[PDB]
Amino acid sequence: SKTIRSRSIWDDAHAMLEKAKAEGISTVWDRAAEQTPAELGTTCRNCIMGPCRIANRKDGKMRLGVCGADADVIVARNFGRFIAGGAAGHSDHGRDLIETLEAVAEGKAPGYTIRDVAKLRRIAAELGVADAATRPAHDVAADLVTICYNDFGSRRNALAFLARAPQVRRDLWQRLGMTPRGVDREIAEMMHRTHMGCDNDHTSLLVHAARTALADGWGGSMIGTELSDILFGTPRPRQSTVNLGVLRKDAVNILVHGHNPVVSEMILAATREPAVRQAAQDAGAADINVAGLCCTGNELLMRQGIPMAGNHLMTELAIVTGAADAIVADYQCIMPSLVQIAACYHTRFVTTSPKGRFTGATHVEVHPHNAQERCREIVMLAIDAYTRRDPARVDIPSQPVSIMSGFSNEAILEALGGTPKPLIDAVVAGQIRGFVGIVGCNNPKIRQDSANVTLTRELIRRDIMVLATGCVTTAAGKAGLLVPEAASKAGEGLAAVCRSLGVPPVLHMGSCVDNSRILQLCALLATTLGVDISDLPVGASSPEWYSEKAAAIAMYAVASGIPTHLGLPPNILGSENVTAMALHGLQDVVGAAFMVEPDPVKAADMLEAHIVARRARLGLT
Amino acid sequence: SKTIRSRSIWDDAHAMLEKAKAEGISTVWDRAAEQTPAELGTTCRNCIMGPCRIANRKDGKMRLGVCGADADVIVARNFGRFIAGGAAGHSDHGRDLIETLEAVAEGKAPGYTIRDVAKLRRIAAELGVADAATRPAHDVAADLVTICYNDFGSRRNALAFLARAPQVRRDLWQRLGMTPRGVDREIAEMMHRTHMGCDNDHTSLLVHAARTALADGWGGSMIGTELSDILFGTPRPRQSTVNLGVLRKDAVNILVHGHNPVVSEMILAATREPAVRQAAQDAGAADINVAGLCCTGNELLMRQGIPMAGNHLMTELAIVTGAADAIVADYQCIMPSLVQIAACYHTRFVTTSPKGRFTGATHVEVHPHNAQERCREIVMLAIDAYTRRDPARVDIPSQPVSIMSGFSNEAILEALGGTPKPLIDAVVAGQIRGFVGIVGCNNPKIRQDSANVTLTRELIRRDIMVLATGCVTTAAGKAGLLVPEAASKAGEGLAAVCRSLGVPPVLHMGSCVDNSRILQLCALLATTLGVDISDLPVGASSPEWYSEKAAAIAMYAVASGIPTHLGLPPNILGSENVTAMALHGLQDVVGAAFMVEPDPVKAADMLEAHIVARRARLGLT
Ligand code: SF4
Ligand code: SF4
Repeated sequence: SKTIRSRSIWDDAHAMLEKAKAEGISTVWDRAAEQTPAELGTTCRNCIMGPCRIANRKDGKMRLGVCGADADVIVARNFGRFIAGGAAGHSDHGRDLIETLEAVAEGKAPGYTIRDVAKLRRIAAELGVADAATRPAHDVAADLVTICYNDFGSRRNALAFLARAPQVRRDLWQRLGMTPRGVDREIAEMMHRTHMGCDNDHTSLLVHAARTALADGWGGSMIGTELSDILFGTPRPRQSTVNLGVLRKDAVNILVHGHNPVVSEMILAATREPAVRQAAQDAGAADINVAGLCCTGNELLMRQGIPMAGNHLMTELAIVTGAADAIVADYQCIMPSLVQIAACYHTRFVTTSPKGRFTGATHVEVHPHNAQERCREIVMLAIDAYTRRDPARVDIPSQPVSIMSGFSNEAILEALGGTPKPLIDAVVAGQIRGFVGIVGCNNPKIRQDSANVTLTRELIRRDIMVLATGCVTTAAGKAGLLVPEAASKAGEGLAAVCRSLGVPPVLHMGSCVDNSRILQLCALLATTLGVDISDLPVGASSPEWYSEKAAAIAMYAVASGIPTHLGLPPNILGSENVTAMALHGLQDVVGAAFMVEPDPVKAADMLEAHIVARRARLGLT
Repeated sequence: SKTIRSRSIWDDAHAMLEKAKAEGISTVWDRAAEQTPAELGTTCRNCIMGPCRIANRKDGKMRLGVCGADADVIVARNFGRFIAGGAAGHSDHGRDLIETLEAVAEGKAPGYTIRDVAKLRRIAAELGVADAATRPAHDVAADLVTICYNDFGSRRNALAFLARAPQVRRDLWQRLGMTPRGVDREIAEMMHRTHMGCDNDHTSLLVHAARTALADGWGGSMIGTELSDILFGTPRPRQSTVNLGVLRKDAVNILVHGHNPVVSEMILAATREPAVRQAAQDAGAADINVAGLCCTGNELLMRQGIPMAGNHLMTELAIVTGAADAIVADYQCIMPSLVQIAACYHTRFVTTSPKGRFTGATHVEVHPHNAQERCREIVMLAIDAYTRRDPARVDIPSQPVSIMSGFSNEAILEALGGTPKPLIDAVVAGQIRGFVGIVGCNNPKIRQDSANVTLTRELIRRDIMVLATGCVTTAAGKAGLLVPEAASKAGEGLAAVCRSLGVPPVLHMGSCVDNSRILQLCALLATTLGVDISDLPVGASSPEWYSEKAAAIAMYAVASGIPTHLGLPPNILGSENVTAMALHGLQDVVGAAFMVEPDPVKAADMLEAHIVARRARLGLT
């Protein structure tokens, strides 16, 4: 009920921003307003002959760096390191899941099992494990771990999951020098290329940026997605709820934050132990309430139906409620300001990873061999914090909103009858004109979820099915769009298909790493049709992205032949040639390009224009 | 004979800077003067919630980033990415040498052999190859390649060459979480840690920075050094010459630039073919003159006695001579301004690597399977450029200066009688008070080689033997310090030892990657003495460093227990805690620390003060 309303579209955010304003708590929006004044990407710090800056000064000076690099090279090198940082996040995510499966195969991970033995055999046989369908599971698991570790090596010509792509798409990557060879190798070669006096050509630098992101989507992310299903079960459609109202004043509230489900799944298992449940009652709690934040919340939402408290810009406001008893975090997108805001209350801020360290946090390092023991200790710290909660400062806003989740590729095919042919024929008729994966973050520079939900409504109204992943899940869920009754907000053709299957017009497909499910579905549809991915009526969008990670997702979507839209532009506008390559040049190279547009309705026209063109290229109506 | 004399201390540089000034050619010093105005390291660009800047403004604003990161985290994350970029350069260097040995073992590299079969067996047996001393060589080579590739993997607990370090040093790394596990893995985890909301603790970020650089020195660099000896021969002491006078007006001048000897060794072999030599005579050339630049020149200097034309800030002035007929470059430290300056003349600028691309250059991509064929084509392009040379613009300055090179650890031990005991007893007596490895680059912010040669004279005068690598070789060589007669410029004790062995007081130990030879020697002396590397009277210095690569070398020297001096400071002064950790905090952790001092005489006192303290700790005189 102030200028706070210009920061978010949701009521629970307005209620907590007013509560933070009264209690004198600075939020991300406050710090974003101070850092309002390097956005052109024409500043280089790669060596101490600089730092250099490229300008169009009237004197003609500062046109080149000290080494002689121009604006094209400097912008390309900064952009490549931007993509590499995003690929490195998904790289360690998949690597931690590889190490967890190996620990299960060796019997050294108490509490972890192989939840989906059927998927273990199918994935292993697909990647080349001999007799994967009939050998003992732990032996099959060990061979799959070897293949995955070799993709984090330096001897392969191409990643294992790259075989899912159509043949014409693989033959295109090979001719371009774009085929990803190793998940860690392409990250290291990107840092090598952007060193002084190495790669000084903006075209080859951008080609390697696509190759690095392809090592993310078809490598690190896809390995992380498929091993999570093997270790924790393949997600199936199920109902749950979102927004801050999922917190309970009468229960211990444990907020899991981060990305890796290896930690959050064992936290949930610890809260269900009888001795731990009894201890929560001794503290006077009716139950232990686990709620999810960001991607690790998407993980528990897809496989366990655990309610989600919020997304990126909601994590601070979740502690302002005064009901957060513990924040369990591993790594990625955990703003360090959470530690200071948790100090204002009783909230116990716990970190679990050697990579996710925070100055002033309670560190309980979790590993596969002691996860079951350490997570029990973590839940006890939450129960203890419940005893010290300040009752006069608890104000859980709003009421929870119903959602439906768990739409993996296996679940989508099961609703279709085990075959993509019903989905194809619906696209042939003209009921579903195309698919668009809406993915990405929030960003304080844009009213929270305003562009995410707007584009989602515009697309489903034009008979375009939306595949939601990442923090957009919270945006779509709180808009009432993740239920089968949301078909009334879709066009006539899409609504008829949704009511036939009992599914919503927006399918939740998981966390950010689960964007590999979209690649898997796009590769499966292009394979059955016999065409390239650049021929399918597909699209991708990140209207409110912020991280290096979303840029890497957008990059490997473009490199795979999916026209990708970005709300805010990357720090590349200081070079017209790099800008012309990203926006127009890539269209000839890989069959897709980036789209920068802050207007979500206009972006719906551009996404639909690409889709109708690809429908024409298929000779469809 | 102007203010040009304030840019370099050498006559050949003054002659070419005057020649470039007359011909209207802008040099690095010209571009350095324009970029005189991010040096504090308190600017962050890791996401598009920023870019943010940390300041001490009177209003108290801009103290944190949009995510809430303070000055400690931002400076630490920028410094970690700085170290990672340097480690990535040595990583790809070692990886290309692994791929070359594998191609030799498979018989798919025409022109390449195993030059040092004896060293192949010793290295392989050291790293764990079974029956490495008696099995066929190509089978032994294949097993060694497997071990090296696994160090570029993600399954090891520690790199293979880490066994050379003393046990107490390895046990120190393991307790600190500093043990390097994989060359590419530590680079990827550094980019993951520096993502938003991952590692937000300046201590753990710096600990991983040391671990990343240790993966360089004991991993990428050491693999690259030892495989180069296996493929091209172990260097032995030999005489050669330096400075621009090594170019011949009566011969075809081929300037090899970059780092990888896989390319420059085959260029040299092509210039010695009879049909190619005959073609140079047909063009009117008396011979084909190959000269080295930067580290690839150090490679050919150590193993072939090929004269060196110059170092970093000499590469542009080498083309101004008008006698450069071809520049053959692979990657690293090849300033893109060379392409424009070569265009001013007849010089043919050739690139050979997929990673080292330059807009406007003649690209002849070289690989092990076609190196012998492509390099012959490259030399023919140089002979052709000799026919188009402008005679009125050729002015080769100065006269060549004699040097002695090829002092590997194997050559040092051979001069000592096959045992380090003569070297130890000389340090016990007080003749050689300590060893200091002078390494690093040039930097336009400092008068060229003024601090490099000054410190070299100060150290040898105080009876401290200097081990020279990298671009400091050109500085020491042109100062007449790389000959046995230079003992007259050393103290009484050091001069007596040098005249006994017939060696100079400054030992040339190779290129930048050959800094692993210094680690190998420091580990060997600490092992025979039974103490830690932090107990040996050793030191390291980079008075005129510029690259991410020298910072990684300085970092893994500190992490190995060697007090390291830097002329210019890294971009870390915006955080006192990070500065206090690098300068003082690391002394308690790893037994050494960084030393920032622009005064070379003062740095000689600080290096000697550390050495005399370690001599006292050993109870020596
Ligand atoms: S790499 Fe070149 S442009 Fe970048 S800081 Fe160094 S000299 Fe300047
Ligand atoms: S990571 Fe934090 S400090 Fe860096 S640009 Fe993003 S919001 Fe600013």
